[PDB]
Amino acid sequence: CLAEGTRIFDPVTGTTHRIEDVVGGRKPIHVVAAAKDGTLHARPVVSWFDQGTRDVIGLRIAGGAILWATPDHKVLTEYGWRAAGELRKGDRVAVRDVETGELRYSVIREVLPTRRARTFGLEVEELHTLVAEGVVVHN
Repeated sequence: CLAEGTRIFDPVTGTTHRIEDVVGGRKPIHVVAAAKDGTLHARPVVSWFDQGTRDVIGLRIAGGAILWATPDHKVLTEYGWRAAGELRKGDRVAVRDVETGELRYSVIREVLPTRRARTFGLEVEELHTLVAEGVVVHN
């Protein structure tokens, strides 16, 4: 699950939404979703889930972005999809370049301690993945 405040880019409108507003308003936004072969596609959000309060860890990535997710949340990495809680400083996560919209990988600069926060989830059609805080993750 992704923490309150997690920003999600909609490739269709070009608008960036906070996940808690997308869920609270059941907004049918589109997201940048990643397939298997490492390609990016636009996919619509069809379901919204308020996951309640849970422990979310922070992954600070080269460039400043910090992804806050539950330690069990799957993130696309240089070694495939791994739980966020298994990642360590030095591992590279898949990120969407804000300029080219292309996929690349960035180094995790620091792993932050857990903190309590409302968490959310979504159902992304077909591909069930999305770019949150610029990072490719499971929905």
